[PDB]
Amino acid sequence: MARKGIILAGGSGTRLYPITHAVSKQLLPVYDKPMIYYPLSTLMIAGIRDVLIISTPQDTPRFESMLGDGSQWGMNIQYATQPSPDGLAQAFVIGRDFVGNEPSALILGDNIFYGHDLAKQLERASAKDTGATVFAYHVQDPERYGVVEFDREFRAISIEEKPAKPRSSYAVTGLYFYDRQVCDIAADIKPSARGELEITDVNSRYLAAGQLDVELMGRGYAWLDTGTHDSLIEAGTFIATLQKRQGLMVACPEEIAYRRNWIDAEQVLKLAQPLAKNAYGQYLRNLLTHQVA
Amino acid sequence: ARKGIILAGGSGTRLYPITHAVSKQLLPVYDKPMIYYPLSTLMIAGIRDVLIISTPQDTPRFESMLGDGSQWGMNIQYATQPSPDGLAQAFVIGRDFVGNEPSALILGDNIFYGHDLAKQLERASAKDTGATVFAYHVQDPERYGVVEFDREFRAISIEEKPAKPRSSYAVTGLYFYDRQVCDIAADIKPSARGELEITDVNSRYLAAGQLDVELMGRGYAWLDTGTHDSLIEAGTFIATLQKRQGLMVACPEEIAYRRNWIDAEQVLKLAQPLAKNAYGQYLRNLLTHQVAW
Amino acid sequence: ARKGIILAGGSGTRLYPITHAVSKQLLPVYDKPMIYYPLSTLMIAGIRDVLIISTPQDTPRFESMLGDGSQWGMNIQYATQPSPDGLAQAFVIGRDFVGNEPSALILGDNIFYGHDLAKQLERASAKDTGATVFAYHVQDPERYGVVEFDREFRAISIEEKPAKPRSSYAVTGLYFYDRQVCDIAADIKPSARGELEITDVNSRYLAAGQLDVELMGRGYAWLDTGTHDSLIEAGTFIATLQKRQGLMVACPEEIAYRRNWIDAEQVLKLAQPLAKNAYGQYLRNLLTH
Amino acid sequence: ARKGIILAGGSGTRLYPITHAVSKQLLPVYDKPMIYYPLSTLMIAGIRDVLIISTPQDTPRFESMLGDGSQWGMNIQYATQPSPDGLAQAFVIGRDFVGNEPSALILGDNIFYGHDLAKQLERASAKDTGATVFAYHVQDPERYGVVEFDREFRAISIEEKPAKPRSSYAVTGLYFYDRQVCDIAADIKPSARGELEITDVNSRYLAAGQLDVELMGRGYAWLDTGTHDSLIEAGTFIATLQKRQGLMVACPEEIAYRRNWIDAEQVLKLAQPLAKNAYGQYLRNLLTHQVAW
Ligand SMILES: Cc1cn([C@H]2C[C@H](O)[C@@H](COP(=O)(O)OP(=O)(O)O[C@H]3O[C@@H](C)[C@H](O)[C@@H](O)[C@H]3O)O2)c(=O)[nH]c1=O
Ligand SMILES: Cc1cn([C@H]2C[C@H](O)[C@@H](COP(=O)(O)OP(=O)(O)O[C@H]3O[C@@H](C)[C@H](O)[C@@H](O)[C@H]3O)O2)c(=O)[nH]c1=O
Ligand SMILES: Cc1cn([C@H]2C[C@H](O)[C@@H](COP(=O)(O)OP(=O)(O)O[C@H]3O[C@@H](C)[C@H](O)[C@@H](O)[C@H]3O)O2)c(=O)[nH]c1=O
Ligand SMILES: Cc1cn([C@H]2C[C@H](O)[C@@H](COP(=O)(O)OP(=O)(O)O[C@H]3O[C@@H](C)[C@H](O)[C@@H](O)[C@H]3O)O2)c(=O)[nH]c1=O
Ligand SMILES: O=c1ccn([C@H]2C[C@H](O)[C@@H](COP(=O)(O)O)O2)c(=O)[nH]1
Ligand SMILES: O=c1ccn([C@H]2C[C@H](O)[C@@H](COP(=O)(O)O)O2)c(=O)[nH]1
Ligand SMILES: O=c1ccn([C@H]2C[C@H](O)[C@@H](COP(=O)(O)O)O2)c(=O)[nH]1
Ligand SMILES: O=c1ccn([C@H]2C[C@H](O)[C@@H](COP(=O)(O)O)O2)c(=O)[nH]1
Repeated sequence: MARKGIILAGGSGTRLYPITHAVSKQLLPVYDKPMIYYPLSTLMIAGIRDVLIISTPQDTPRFESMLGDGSQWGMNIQYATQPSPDGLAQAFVIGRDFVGNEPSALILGDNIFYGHDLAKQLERASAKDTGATVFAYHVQDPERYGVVEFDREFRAISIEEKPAKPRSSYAVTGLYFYDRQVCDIAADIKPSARGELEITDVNSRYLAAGQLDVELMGRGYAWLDTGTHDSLIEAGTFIATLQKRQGLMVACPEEIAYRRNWIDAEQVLKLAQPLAKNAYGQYLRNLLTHQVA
Repeated sequence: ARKGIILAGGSGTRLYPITHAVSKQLLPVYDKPMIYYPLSTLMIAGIRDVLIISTPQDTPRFESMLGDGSQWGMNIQYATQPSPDGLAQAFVIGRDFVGNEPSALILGDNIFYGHDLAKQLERASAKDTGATVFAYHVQDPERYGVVEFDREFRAISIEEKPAKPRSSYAVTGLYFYDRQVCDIAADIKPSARGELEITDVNSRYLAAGQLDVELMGRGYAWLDTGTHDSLIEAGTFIATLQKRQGLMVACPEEIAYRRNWIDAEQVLKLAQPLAKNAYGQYLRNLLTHQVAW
Repeated sequence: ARKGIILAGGSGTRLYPITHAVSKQLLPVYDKPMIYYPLSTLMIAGIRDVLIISTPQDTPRFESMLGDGSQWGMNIQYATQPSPDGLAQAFVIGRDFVGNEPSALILGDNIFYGHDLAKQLERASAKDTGATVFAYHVQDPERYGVVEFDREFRAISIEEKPAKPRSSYAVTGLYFYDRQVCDIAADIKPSARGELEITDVNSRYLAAGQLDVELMGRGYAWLDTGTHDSLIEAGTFIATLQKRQGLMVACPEEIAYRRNWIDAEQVLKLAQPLAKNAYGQYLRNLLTH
Repeated sequence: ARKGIILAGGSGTRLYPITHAVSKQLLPVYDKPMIYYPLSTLMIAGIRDVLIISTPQDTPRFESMLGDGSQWGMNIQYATQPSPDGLAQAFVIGRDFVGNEPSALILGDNIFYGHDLAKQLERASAKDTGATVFAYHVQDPERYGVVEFDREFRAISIEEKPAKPRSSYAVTGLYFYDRQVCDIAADIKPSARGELEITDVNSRYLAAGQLDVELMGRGYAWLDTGTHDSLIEAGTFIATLQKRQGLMVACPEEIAYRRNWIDAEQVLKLAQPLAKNAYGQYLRNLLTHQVAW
């Protein structure tokens, strides 16, 4: 099974003006790499090799100049455009031909996922052939998101988009795994009062059918988005603290692709050669000697 | 029941002058004293009997902060180390406290954080013979006890601050031992740097084929606080998670409550003197807010 | 011969539990205890006689940290405040220490930093009569004494914690007084919030036409540490400056040395027990840099 | 009528990959693009005519970010530098722009902050003959032009990146020049490193007795952003001030408004499309604010 991945990295509004005035939010740094490296690496760790990047028409060339066609990482990366940010579920209209008759995953281009055993959880979700998987995460401001209502046993009862009175602090994260039904469901839902095709309508539909796994993503994980200037810089210092302590890089696509044998040592060296003087290139070269289990 | 020791003794003048009057483990890591973090790690391991070892002058300062632990359904006792003459002294000083039980040692300035930590601590705690240490990939392994690995799994050596570290895996400040450790610690002699070495304890188990090295993956944060910079970074790391989640790292009242070591009545009694501040409100919210555990 | 007071007493439980065992003003701001900063501010103002007021339980810890100040060519004395009953109580407790000299009060948790701070402190210390306070634009002025200005920006009134602040300018925690202040502090009565208010002291000088309210511009950092967030933010702020410059903010040995209160031999005696750490190396570099 | 040049050209690949995507000087420093900071420094010195020099690839990106400056009552023009062949090249590329007027050069990645900065820039800006540079005590002076001082602490020479620095005082990335500078730059010859050195430009003024070297005290922040660490630290530095004060560092609308380059009506036209975000709110409060003398 070849699950097809979608990174939605389109228009993010003007909350961060003026740092997003010229530059797309998802090309801005989180410490030492562009933001979009993080959700890209999350898909790679889930085993996904076919990725569609959806951005605004104005910014697609900027993303393409950054990531290419993915062949440098043994991946296939393609591009499509979203003229206005008219809903997350619109990804499954724009990306319908890319998805084909395959399972898929959607991730937001500004969402950072980090924590121990993340790969096992993403691999279990990626491997299921029917139904859907989303993740629930305790946050300070749940009213910003789709919010999960849980019974005493943490069985999911409902999902509401931006409720006035959140039923819990558990938000639906910006990562979704779907079987082959999702594109047709996306054709059946209707734009909401805020004028958007709602991923929450997709998700509540799977929940009503008894086909939604709502997985708790515990407090040991970091699920960060970067909605304010404070939380953007906080995500950067968070990554820096881990990397400097460990001598390991978070979300290095060459590392992940090499460890999964999507690229070999020769290809790692070819990527490192123009970067030999800087820290990223030296990190790539050090992959060929290093031992990590 | 496994008995825990927090070694919170003298740290020298490395951090002068912030440690001139006050012990390091009473200093803040963001919003709570440092020692709350290793204490909470022992509690997460299921350990309820804890010995605090500090300098004689600082014992009252720690006792005023933690008491006898009965407020958290624990038993906390105190012993002294006049001079920081080696980690293995925890099992000489703590010999009567350990008695004939299994034990664990944790450093008072070590912060462990990450998803599923409890499962790993419980697995180590469940061993009935041998010892368990945790290996963590760091930038500068020569600062620590270093694990050497063969091509496969096994750890084949541990070396204290080697000139040529045989790997990047540092032995963390958390150790689990069977009933042999107190006699082993009485049998070894101080090293060339004049200290009773936990590495020499661990090498005794290794030579007997009784040392398990549990890998602590890059998804975990293992932070210590050896410099002014790393001390303040540990604070900003905690702050990023807590501001994101609305959850507290290392709240002993929370952990004891969720484990049913204390009930809702006791939580309320602890919240009563703090009613106005954020910590008291956090304690109150434990009884009303739904949090998965 | 102005005499200084550092008010480093009970700060309540807002920062609980980091202040449960240890007093706020002994906690680190990056690489040194908080109280080093306001102490160094007094030193930069030229003040060599300092009274530290803390709770009864914490004076030994402050005394262990600073001693009698003779190591820096200063005189540091200690007094206690049983309950935190108002900033103006500093001049009741410290009345005998002040004597009939001019004085200055600074809060033990206030950090002042910026270019030409010394010149501004020297002008205030040089006033013969009256008082000087500093006004600083802040995000949350309602937490403080707030300055009301007339149309031409003269200070005309001050109110403690106003419901609707009349400006964004707070009175900082640094105050200069002539010989009137101790008798003024004995005359005021506790306010509705039950405290002897420094705003009442300052209002009396202002009502008499004897208060200079000096604007402290946005180029200065005036930091207190009222939240866990602002405590750590002050630390990263100091760290960025020090790591960039290779210079230390608020090193008392440095300040006493550059002011010739101690000589090169005294610096070396202070550095010798600190030889292994970075602070001792900084002291040694004072003689070479 | 002094004319300003912001040198914001090729920065190399030390910051790869965050500069693969975006030009360095468009990267965020907390809540605004890096280039806002040096732009505002020129504005505080009273300079209204600014030349931005960048790479050919990056000039369009700066243009979309800043326009022609008429929105701030300024005149902003653009020129290109195909190769980063030396700071002194700004006065070759920008020779026509300067004409026969005095000028100033600032680095596009340099942040200046501190009390009375305006008074010092105004003094430098008014000097009819000669040039003015700034000396600043730094940890690592060998990275820069280093000032040599005599016993009387008067400047004797400037060495570019000496192996053995004669002081800790570096020349900051801000320079004021008379009408000699454009001819002097065409006169100089490339150094052992194929670059036209501003240090050589400055030496000519010094040898002629026409260089003022002003000490910039430890109360000022002079920051550059040469590493991932120093880039993010510059952001946290700004954030601490702004959150404490409720004032923004380097808001060009604010500086231009207070200098009467634009009027209240113009500020409102700028705020209107930004009404929902924090920056627009800040512009609106300028018309109601009490912040003056
Ligand atoms: C709506 C939308 C957003 N985006 C981008 C902008 C942001 O970087 C990112 C999210 O934008 P928002 O306005 O916050 O989307 P949003 O308001 O729909 O937030 C979503 O957040 C998820 C985490 C929850 O699971 C959802 O239930 C929902 O709450 O996606 C697009 O590119 N296209 C779009 O159509
Ligand atoms: C030596 C010692 C330290 N300490 C405190 C001081 C610090 O807070 C903390 C660590 O002190 P150090 O000098 O760094 O110890 P250390 O130099 O012995 O380091 C140890 O570090 C562990 C992480 C490794 O697993 C060990 O193998 C070893 O490297 O423990 C005591 O309380 N008592 C002592 O006897
Ligand atoms: C009241 C009081 C405080 N303190 C300490 C506690 C804090 O560290 C510090 C300030 O305490 P607070 O309760 O915040 O004080 P406060 O509530 O009086 O705040 C003061 O702040 C100044 C900056 C203003 O200029 C004053 O006008 C006033 O607003 O002083 C004492 O040591 N003793 C006391 O009696
Ligand atoms: C050389 C050069 C740099 N730049 C950019 C790249 C950086 O963002 C910035 C500085 O470039 P560097 O390689 O560091 O140049 P540099 O090595 O000349 O550093 C300079 O630093 C100044 C602060 C000192 O006053 C000078 O004396 C000098 O030391 O300017 C250009 O745009 N064009 C150029 O030709
Ligand atoms: O009340 C609690 C529960 C957990 N943890 C810490 C222990 C581990 O570091 C991590 C557990 O994360 P999960 O296993 O819930 O994802 O959080 C706390 O500090 N307090
Ligand atoms: O090359 C890699 C491997 C893992 N991770 C991330 C994915 C998860 O967030 C975490 C995995 O940690 P462990 O499960 O190995 O502890 O690190 C990377 O960024 N790059
Ligand atoms: O030894 C010293 C000298 C100065 N400063 C502080 C006081 C002011 O905040 C600032 C003075 O800056 P300048 O006036 O020297 O630029 O530095 C110190 O902390 N220690
Ligand atoms: O609108 C303004 C005014 C000043 N400053 C900066 C320039 C100096 O770095 C400092 C001036 O502080 P004072 O000179 O007002 O103290 O603030 C700005 O960024 N924007």
